[PDB]
Amino acid sequence: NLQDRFLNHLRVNKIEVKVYLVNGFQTKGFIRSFDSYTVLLESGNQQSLIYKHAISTIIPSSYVML
Amino acid sequence: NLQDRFLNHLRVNKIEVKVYLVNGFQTKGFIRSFDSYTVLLESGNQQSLIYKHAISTIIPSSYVML
Amino acid sequence: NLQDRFLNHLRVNKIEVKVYLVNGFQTKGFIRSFDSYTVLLESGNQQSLIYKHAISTIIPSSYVM
Amino acid sequence: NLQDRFLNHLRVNKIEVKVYLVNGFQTKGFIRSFDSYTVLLESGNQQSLIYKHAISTIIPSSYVML
Amino acid sequence: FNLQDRFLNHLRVNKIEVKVYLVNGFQTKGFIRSFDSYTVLLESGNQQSLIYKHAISTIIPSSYVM
Amino acid sequence: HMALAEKFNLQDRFLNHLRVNKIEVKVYLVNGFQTKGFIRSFDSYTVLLESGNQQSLIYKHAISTIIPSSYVM
RNA sequence: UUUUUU
Repeated sequence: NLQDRFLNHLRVNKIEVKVYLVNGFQTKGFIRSFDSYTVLLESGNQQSLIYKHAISTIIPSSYVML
Repeated sequence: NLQDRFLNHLRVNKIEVKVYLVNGFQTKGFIRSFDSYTVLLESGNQQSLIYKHAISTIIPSSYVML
Repeated sequence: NLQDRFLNHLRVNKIEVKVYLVNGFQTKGFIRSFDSYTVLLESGNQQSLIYKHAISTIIPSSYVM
Repeated sequence: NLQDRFLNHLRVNKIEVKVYLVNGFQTKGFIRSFDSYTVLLESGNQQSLIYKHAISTIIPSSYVML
Repeated sequence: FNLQDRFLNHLRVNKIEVKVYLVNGFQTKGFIRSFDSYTVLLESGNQQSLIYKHAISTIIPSSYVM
Repeated sequence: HMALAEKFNLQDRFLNHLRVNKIEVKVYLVNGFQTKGFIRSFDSYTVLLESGNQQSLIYKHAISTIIPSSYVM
Protein backbone atom coordinates (compact mmCIF):
# COMPACT_ATOMS: atom_id res chain seq x y z
CA ASN A 1 0.00 0.00 0.00
CA LEU A 2 0.95 3.58 -0.84
CA GLN A 3 1.20 5.13 2.62
CA ASP A 4 3.78 2.85 4.11
CA ARG A 5 5.85 2.39 0.96
CA PHE A 6 6.02 6.17 0.59
CA LEU A 7 6.98 6.53 4.25
CA ASN A 8 9.61 3.75 4.30
CA HIS A 9 11.23 5.20 1.18
CA LEU A 10 11.50 8.50 3.08
CA ARG A 11 12.87 6.57 6.07
CA VAL A 12 15.56 4.38 4.50
CA ASN A 13 16.74 7.07 2.04
CA LYS A 14 16.73 9.74 4.76
CA ILE A 15 14.80 12.20 2.58
CA GLU A 16 13.78 15.29 4.53
CA VAL A 17 10.08 16.18 4.68
CA LYS A 18 7.84 19.06 5.59
CA VAL A 19 4.88 17.83 7.64
CA TYR A 20 1.80 20.05 7.73
CA LEU A 21 -0.50 19.36 10.68
CA VAL A 22 -4.26 19.89 10.61
CA ASN A 23 -4.06 22.60 13.31
CA GLY A 24 -1.90 24.63 10.89
CA PHE A 25 1.64 24.33 12.32
CA GLN A 26 4.40 22.66 10.33
CA THR A 27 7.68 20.93 11.03
CA LYS A 28 10.52 19.46 9.08
CA GLY A 29 12.95 16.67 9.75
CA PHE A 30 13.52 13.02 8.95
CA ILE A 31 11.15 10.12 9.47
CA ARG A 32 13.15 7.83 11.73
CA SER A 33 10.27 5.48 12.45
CA PHE A 34 6.54 5.07 12.14
CA ASP A 35 3.75 2.67 12.99
CA SER A 36 0.01 2.63 12.29
CA TYR A 37 -0.80 5.70 14.40
CA THR A 38 2.41 7.73 14.74
CA VAL A 39 5.47 9.04 12.93
CA LEU A 40 8.71 9.77 14.78
CA LEU A 41 10.17 12.87 13.12
CA GLU A 42 13.63 13.97 14.15
CA SER A 43 15.39 17.18 13.28
CA GLY A 44 19.00 16.68 14.32
CA ASN A 45 18.52 17.59 17.94
CA GLN A 46 14.77 17.42 18.55
CA GLN A 47 12.32 14.53 18.33
CA SER A 48 8.57 14.78 17.77
CA LEU A 49 6.27 11.85 18.05
CA ILE A 50 3.44 12.92 15.72
CA TYR A 51 0.02 11.32 15.50
CA LYS A 52 -1.01 10.53 11.91
CA HIS A 53 -4.54 11.86 12.63
CA ALA A 54 -3.02 15.29 13.30
CA ILE A 55 -1.06 15.23 10.00
CA SER A 56 -2.64 17.03 7.07
CA THR A 57 -0.01 16.42 4.37
CA ILE A 58 3.63 15.23 4.12
CA ILE A 59 5.78 17.03 1.55
CA PRO A 60 9.20 15.58 0.64
CA SER A 61 12.22 17.71 -0.18
CA SER A 62 13.13 15.50 -3.15
CA TYR A 63 11.15 13.37 -5.56
CA VAL A 64 10.12 9.94 -4.31
CA MET A 65 10.00 7.31 -7.07
CA LEU A 66 8.58 4.01 -5.84
CA ASN B 1 -17.13 2.03 -4.69
CA LEU B 2 -18.03 5.66 -5.54
CA GLN B 3 -14.94 7.11 -3.90
CA ASP B 4 -12.56 4.70 -5.60
CA ARG B 5 -14.24 4.84 -9.02
CA PHE B 6 -14.04 8.64 -8.81
CA LEU B 7 -10.39 8.88 -7.78
CA ASN B 8 -9.30 6.25 -10.33
CA HIS B 9 -11.15 8.09 -13.03
CA LEU B 10 -9.23 11.23 -12.13
CA ARG B 11 -5.99 9.23 -12.02
CA VAL B 12 -6.28 7.24 -15.27
CA ASN B 13 -7.49 10.24 -17.26
CA LYS B 14 -5.00 12.53 -15.46
CA ILE B 15 -7.62 15.22 -14.70
CA GLU B 16 -6.42 18.05 -12.50
CA VAL B 17 -8.18 18.61 -9.17
CA LYS B 18 -8.43 21.14 -6.39
CA VAL B 19 -8.26 19.46 -2.98
CA TYR B 20 -9.74 21.34 -0.04
CA LEU B 21 -8.30 20.47 3.38
CA VAL B 22 -10.43 20.56 6.54
CA ASN B 23 -8.14 23.35 7.85
CA GLY B 24 -8.96 25.81 5.03
CA PHE B 25 -5.88 25.24 2.85
CA GLN B 26 -6.19 24.04 -0.74
CA THR B 27 -3.97 22.35 -3.33
CA LYS B 28 -3.99 21.85 -7.10
CA GLY B 29 -2.58 18.69 -8.65
CA PHE B 30 -3.00 15.33 -10.33
CA ILE B 31 -3.88 12.19 -8.39
CA ARG B 32 -0.94 9.87 -9.03
CA SER B 33 -2.30 7.13 -6.73
CA PHE B 34 -4.22 6.53 -3.50
CA ASP B 35 -4.96 3.89 -0.86
CA SER B 36 -7.39 3.60 2.07
CA TYR B 37 -5.77 6.46 3.96
CA THR B 38 -3.81 8.74 1.65
CA VAL B 39 -3.79 10.44 -1.72
CA LEU B 40 -0.55 11.15 -3.55
CA LEU B 41 -1.02 14.46 -5.36
CA GLU B 42 1.47 15.94 -7.80
CA SER B 43 2.01 19.38 -9.33
CA GLY B 44 5.04 21.10 -10.83
CA ASN B 45 7.14 17.98 -10.26
CA GLN B 46 6.43 18.44 -6.50
CA GLN B 47 4.66 15.71 -4.51
CA SER B 48 2.22 15.91 -1.58
CA LEU B 49 1.27 12.80 0.39
CA ILE B 50 -2.14 13.86 1.77
CA TYR B 51 -4.14 12.10 4.43
CA LYS B 52 -7.79 11.64 3.52
CA HIS B 53 -8.91 12.48 7.09
CA ALA B 54 -7.61 15.99 6.35
CA ILE B 55 -9.55 16.44 3.08
CA SER B 56 -12.98 18.02 3.00
CA THR B 57 -13.59 18.26 -0.76
CA ILE B 58 -12.14 17.28 -4.14
CA ILE B 59 -13.23 19.46 -7.07
CA PRO B 60 -12.19 18.14 -10.49
CA SER B 61 -11.37 20.67 -13.18
CA SER B 62 -13.41 18.71 -15.76
CA TYR B 63 -16.71 16.85 -15.47
CA VAL B 64 -16.40 13.19 -14.46
CA MET B 65 -19.04 10.66 -15.46
CA LEU B 66 -19.27 7.12 -14.12
CA ASN C 1 -31.15 2.83 8.44
CA LEU C 2 -31.60 6.57 8.80
CA GLN C 3 -28.67 8.04 6.85
CA ASP C 4 -28.91 6.17 3.54
CA ARG C 5 -32.69 6.45 3.46
CA PHE C 6 -32.33 10.18 4.02
CA LEU C 7 -29.48 10.49 1.51
CA ASN C 8 -31.31 8.38 -1.06
CA HIS C 9 -34.59 10.24 -0.61
CA LEU C 10 -32.65 13.35 -1.63
CA ARG C 11 -30.99 11.58 -4.56
CA VAL C 12 -34.16 10.46 -6.31
CA ASN C 13 -36.51 13.37 -5.61
CA LYS C 14 -33.69 15.70 -6.72
CA ILE C 15 -34.09 17.82 -3.57
CA GLU C 16 -31.51 20.56 -3.21
CA VAL C 17 -29.45 20.61 -0.01
CA LYS C 18 -27.19 22.92 1.89
CA VAL C 19 -24.15 21.11 3.25
CA TYR C 20 -22.35 22.62 6.24
CA LEU C 21 -18.80 21.30 6.68
CA VAL C 22 -17.11 20.83 10.07
CA ASN C 23 -14.69 23.65 9.29
CA GLY C 24 -17.37 26.36 8.84
CA PHE C 25 -17.72 26.47 5.03
CA GLN C 26 -20.95 25.66 3.22
CA THR C 27 -21.95 24.22 -0.14
CA LYS C 28 -25.23 23.80 -1.92
CA GLY C 29 -26.24 21.33 -4.57
CA PHE C 30 -27.94 18.06 -5.34
CA ILE C 31 -26.83 14.66 -4.03
CA ARG C 32 -25.87 12.85 -7.22
CA SER C 33 -24.42 9.77 -5.60
CA PHE C 34 -22.94 8.49 -2.35
CA ASP C 35 -21.21 5.67 -0.51
CA SER C 36 -19.86 4.90 2.95
CA TYR C 37 -17.28 7.65 3.03
CA THR C 38 -18.15 10.28 0.42
CA VAL C 39 -21.03 12.19 -1.10
CA LEU C 40 -21.01 13.33 -4.73
CA LEU C 41 -22.58 16.80 -4.79
CA GLU C 42 -23.48 18.56 -8.05
CA SER C 43 -24.44 22.12 -8.89
CA GLY C 44 -24.69 22.63 -12.62
CA ASN C 45 -21.52 21.15 -14.06
CA GLN C 46 -19.59 21.50 -10.79
CA GLN C 47 -18.95 18.24 -8.95
CA SER C 48 -17.75 18.03 -5.36
CA LEU C 49 -16.65 14.75 -3.90
CA ILE C 50 -17.06 15.46 -0.19
CA TYR C 51 -15.71 13.34 2.64
CA LYS C 52 -18.48 12.66 5.20
CA HIS C 53 -15.96 12.95 8.06
CA ALA C 54 -15.82 16.59 6.96
CA ILE C 55 -19.62 17.08 6.90
CA SER C 56 -21.45 18.67 9.80
CA THR C 57 -25.04 19.05 8.61
CA ILE C 58 -27.21 18.39 5.58
CA ILE C 59 -30.22 20.65 5.29
CA PRO C 60 -32.69 19.97 2.48
CA SER C 61 -34.61 22.70 0.70
CA SER C 62 -37.81 20.67 1.10
CA TYR C 63 -39.34 18.39 3.70
CA VAL C 64 -38.45 14.69 3.74
CA MET C 65 -40.38 11.59 4.83
CA ASN D 1 -25.49 1.67 27.15
CA LEU D 2 -25.81 5.38 27.83
CA GLN D 3 -25.83 7.16 24.47
CA ASP D 4 -28.78 5.45 22.87
CA ARG D 5 -30.92 5.02 26.00
CA PHE D 6 -30.44 8.80 26.35
CA LEU D 7 -31.11 9.74 22.71
CA ASN D 8 -34.16 7.52 22.46
CA HIS D 9 -35.54 8.86 25.73
CA LEU D 10 -35.38 12.36 24.21
CA ARG D 11 -36.86 11.10 20.93
CA VAL D 12 -39.97 9.53 22.43
CA ASN D 13 -40.74 12.07 25.14
CA LYS D 14 -40.32 14.86 22.55
CA ILE D 15 -37.90 16.81 24.75
CA GLU D 16 -36.35 19.82 23.04
CA VAL D 17 -32.52 19.80 22.86
CA LYS D 18 -29.76 22.27 22.04
CA VAL D 19 -27.05 20.67 19.92
CA TYR D 20 -23.55 22.19 20.13
CA LEU D 21 -21.39 21.42 17.09
CA VAL D 22 -17.61 20.90 17.00
CA ASN D 23 -17.44 23.92 14.69
CA GLY D 24 -19.04 26.10 17.38
CA PHE D 25 -22.48 26.44 15.81
CA GLN D 26 -25.56 25.43 17.76
CA THR D 27 -28.88 24.04 16.59
CA LYS D 28 -32.00 23.63 18.71
CA GLY D 29 -34.80 21.17 18.04
CA PHE D 30 -36.32 17.72 18.49
CA ILE D 31 -34.60 14.41 17.77
CA ARG D 32 -36.99 12.76 15.32
CA SER D 33 -34.63 9.78 15.05
CA PHE D 34 -31.01 8.67 14.77
CA ASP D 35 -28.79 5.80 13.66
CA SER D 36 -25.19 4.87 14.44
CA TYR D 37 -23.73 7.83 12.57
CA THR D 38 -26.33 10.66 12.36
CA VAL D 39 -29.08 12.45 14.26
CA LEU D 40 -32.19 13.71 12.46
CA LEU D 41 -33.02 16.97 14.20
CA GLU D 42 -36.23 18.89 13.58
CA SER D 43 -37.86 22.20 14.65
CA GLY D 44 -40.88 23.37 12.67
CA ASN D 45 -40.59 22.64 8.96
CA GLN D 46 -36.77 22.69 9.30
CA GLN D 47 -34.94 19.34 9.09
CA SER D 48 -31.24 18.98 9.95
CA LEU D 49 -29.41 15.76 9.28
CA ILE D 50 -26.44 16.01 11.65
CA TYR D 51 -23.37 13.77 11.78
CA LYS D 52 -22.46 12.59 15.27
CA HIS D 53 -18.79 13.19 14.54
CA ALA D 54 -19.83 16.84 14.21
CA ILE D 55 -21.67 17.03 17.55
CA SER D 56 -19.92 18.05 20.73
CA THR D 57 -22.78 18.31 23.23
CA ILE D 58 -26.53 17.71 23.50
CA ILE D 59 -28.28 19.66 26.24
CA PRO D 60 -31.90 18.79 27.10
CA SER D 61 -34.73 21.19 28.01
CA SER D 62 -35.74 19.03 30.98
CA TYR D 63 -34.02 16.66 33.36
CA VAL D 64 -33.79 13.17 31.90
CA MET D 65 -33.57 10.03 34.02
CA LEU D 66 -33.64 6.39 34.54
CA PHE E 1 -5.46 -2.45 32.17
CA ASN E 2 -7.94 0.31 31.33
CA LEU E 3 -6.75 3.78 32.31
CA GLN E 4 -9.77 5.57 30.87
CA ASP E 5 -12.69 3.74 32.46
CA ARG E 6 -10.97 3.40 35.82
CA PHE E 7 -10.22 7.13 35.91
CA LEU E 8 -13.73 8.00 34.78
CA ASN E 9 -15.30 5.51 37.19
CA HIS E 10 -13.25 6.93 40.04
CA LEU E 11 -14.52 10.40 39.18
CA ARG E 12 -18.06 9.02 38.94
CA VAL E 13 -18.31 7.25 42.31
CA ASN E 14 -16.32 9.64 44.52
CA LYS E 15 -18.24 12.51 42.88
CA ILE E 16 -15.17 14.55 41.96
CA GLU E 17 -15.94 17.69 39.99
CA VAL E 18 -14.13 17.98 36.64
CA LYS E 19 -13.39 20.67 34.07
CA VAL E 20 -13.92 19.14 30.63
CA TYR E 21 -12.08 20.81 27.77
CA LEU E 22 -13.46 20.55 24.26
CA VAL E 23 -11.39 20.46 21.08
CA ASN E 24 -13.20 23.59 19.88
CA GLY E 25 -11.93 25.62 22.86
CA PHE E 26 -15.06 25.64 24.99
CA GLN E 27 -15.04 24.27 28.54
CA THR E 28 -17.59 22.93 30.96
CA LYS E 29 -17.58 21.98 34.65
CA GLY E 30 -19.65 19.30 36.31
CA PHE E 31 -19.78 15.80 37.70
CA ILE E 32 -19.70 12.62 35.66
CA ARG E 33 -23.12 11.12 36.17
CA SER E 34 -22.37 8.33 33.72
CA PHE E 35 -20.44 7.17 30.63
CA ASP E 36 -20.22 4.56 27.90
CA SER E 37 -17.74 4.05 25.06
CA TYR E 38 -18.64 7.13 23.02
CA THR E 39 -20.18 9.63 25.43
CA VAL E 40 -20.10 11.13 28.90
CA LEU E 41 -23.09 12.50 30.84
CA LEU E 42 -21.92 15.57 32.75
CA GLU E 43 -24.31 16.91 35.39
CA SER E 44 -24.31 20.21 37.27
CA GLY E 45 -27.38 20.98 39.35
CA ASN E 46 -30.36 20.01 37.24
CA GLN E 47 -28.36 20.71 34.04
CA GLN E 48 -27.24 17.74 31.94
CA SER E 49 -24.88 17.59 29.00
CA LEU E 50 -24.36 14.59 26.77
CA ILE E 51 -20.75 15.11 25.59
CA TYR E 52 -19.26 13.10 22.76
CA LYS E 53 -15.82 11.85 23.75
CA HIS E 54 -14.56 12.74 20.27
CA ALA E 55 -15.04 16.39 21.20
CA ILE E 56 -13.16 16.19 24.51
CA SER E 57 -9.54 17.19 24.58
CA THR E 58 -8.99 16.94 28.33
CA ILE E 59 -10.64 16.17 31.63
CA ILE E 60 -9.04 17.94 34.58
CA PRO E 61 -10.25 16.84 38.04
CA SER E 62 -10.39 19.46 40.82
CA SER E 63 -9.20 16.81 43.31
CA TYR E 64 -6.51 14.10 43.08
CA VAL E 65 -7.37 10.56 41.96
CA MET E 66 -5.34 7.34 42.64
CA HIS F 1 12.82 -22.39 23.32
CA MET F 2 12.66 -18.84 21.88
CA ALA F 3 10.10 -16.13 22.56
CA LEU F 4 7.67 -15.32 19.62
CA ALA F 5 7.20 -11.95 17.90
CA GLU F 6 6.55 -8.33 17.98
CA LYS F 7 5.93 -6.18 15.85
CA PHE F 8 7.36 -2.76 16.09
CA ASN F 9 4.97 -0.71 18.09
CA LEU F 10 6.52 2.63 18.12
CA GLN F 11 3.85 4.36 20.00
CA ASP F 12 3.75 2.22 23.06
CA ARG F 13 7.51 1.83 23.15
CA PHE F 14 8.12 5.56 23.05
CA LEU F 15 5.43 6.39 25.61
CA ASN F 16 6.50 3.68 28.03
CA HIS F 17 10.07 4.96 27.79
CA LEU F 18 8.82 8.45 28.72
CA ARG F 19 6.78 6.99 31.56
CA VAL F 20 9.37 4.92 33.36
CA ASN F 21 12.27 7.33 32.93
CA LYS F 22 10.04 10.21 34.06
CA ILE F 23 11.06 12.39 31.10
CA GLU F 24 9.13 15.63 31.01
CA VAL F 25 7.23 16.14 27.74
CA LYS F 26 5.55 19.03 25.99
CA VAL F 27 2.17 18.03 24.47
CA TYR F 28 0.64 19.96 21.53
CA LEU F 29 -3.13 19.68 21.14
CA VAL F 30 -4.88 19.61 17.75
CA ASN F 31 -6.62 22.86 18.70
CA GLY F 32 -3.21 24.55 19.03
CA PHE F 33 -3.04 24.54 22.86
CA GLN F 34 -0.16 22.92 24.73
CA THR F 35 0.66 21.47 28.11
CA LYS F 36 3.63 20.04 30.03
CA GLY F 37 4.00 17.17 32.43
CA PHE F 38 5.01 13.58 33.02
CA ILE F 39 3.27 10.59 31.47
CA ARG F 40 1.92 8.61 34.45
CA SER F 41 -0.10 6.15 32.41
CA PHE F 42 -1.73 5.57 29.02
CA ASP F 43 -4.04 3.18 27.23
CA SER F 44 -5.45 2.75 23.72
CA TYR F 45 -7.25 6.12 23.76
CA THR F 46 -5.92 8.28 26.60
CA VAL F 47 -2.79 9.55 28.36
CA LEU F 48 -2.55 10.68 31.99
CA LEU F 49 -0.36 13.78 32.23
CA GLU F 50 0.66 14.96 35.70
CA SER F 51 2.31 18.33 36.27
CA GLY F 52 2.72 19.12 39.96
CA ASN F 53 -0.75 19.10 41.48
CA GLN F 54 -2.69 18.88 38.19
CA GLN F 55 -3.63 15.60 36.50
CA SER F 56 -4.91 15.64 32.94
CA LEU F 57 -6.68 12.79 31.24
CA ILE F 58 -5.91 13.84 27.64
CA TYR F 59 -7.59 12.02 24.75
CA LYS F 60 -5.12 10.81 22.08
CA HIS F 61 -7.41 11.93 19.24
CA ALA F 62 -6.79 15.45 20.59
CA ILE F 63 -2.98 15.15 20.73
CA SER F 64 -1.05 16.61 17.79
CA THR F 65 2.59 16.21 18.90
CA ILE F 66 4.67 15.00 21.86
CA ILE F 67 8.09 16.65 22.26
CA PRO F 68 10.23 15.06 25.01
CA SER F 69 12.67 17.08 27.11
CA SER F 70 15.57 14.69 26.44
CA TYR F 71 16.55 12.34 23.62
CA VAL F 72 14.92 8.95 23.80
CA MET F 73 16.46 5.78 22.22
C1' U G 1 -5.09 6.97 18.75
C1' U G 2 -4.24 7.00 10.04
C1' U G 3 -11.42 7.87 4.72
C1' U G 4 -19.30 8.38 8.16
C1' U G 5 -19.98 8.23 17.25
C1' U G 6 -13.45 7.66 22.34
